[PDB]
Amino acid sequence: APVFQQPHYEVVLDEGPDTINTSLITVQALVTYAIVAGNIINTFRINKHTGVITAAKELDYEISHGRYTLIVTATDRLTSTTTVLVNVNDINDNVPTFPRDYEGPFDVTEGQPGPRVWTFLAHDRDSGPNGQVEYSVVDGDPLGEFVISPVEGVLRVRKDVELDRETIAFYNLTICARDRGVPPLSSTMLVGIRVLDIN
Ligand SMILES: [Ca+2]
Ligand SMILES: [Ca+2]
Ligand SMILES: [Ca+2]
Repeated sequence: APVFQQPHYEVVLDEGPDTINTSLITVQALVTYAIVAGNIINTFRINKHTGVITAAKELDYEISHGRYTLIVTATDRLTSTTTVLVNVNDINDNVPTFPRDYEGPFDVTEGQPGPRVWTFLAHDRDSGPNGQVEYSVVDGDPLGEFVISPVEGVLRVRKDVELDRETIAFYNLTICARDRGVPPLSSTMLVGIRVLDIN
């Protein structure tokens, strides 16, 4: 019955398109080699003779949550088993994404201080800082009457500010979502605000 040289095998790599068709690791027992489980969307290939595990597809932190766990067999017909942990580091490869490019119209009454508009949320598929999102208003607020809370994405008129329909009747605000990855990724959406008469 064949003896695996290591009790478990392990490697740590950055996810990304540079991983396609690279040799990750070679397992050895003392004889033919297979991956029998943990091979997510056929990411991996084993050389049946040489025992080298190659990435057929891009290593992806978002599919693996940072670790692929492969069950490998060695057979001559007696069989023995091990595990191959392919540990993956997260890179900033997902843009913070709003589900719609435009939402509107959101009604707001003139003549009242600090009314709420609505909450916007961009999703980021990355983890850690790479997945954390900061919100801002980057256009369409020429008098500085609005704020979006930078973590919670709540758009409101500033506390001690009242709108006035005759001054400005409609706003189209560009909202920016920026992640805390290096380099950072961002996207924008458009918010349509209609200002209502105090009747
Ligand atoms: Ca990825
Ligand atoms: Ca990532
Ligand atoms: Ca990101």
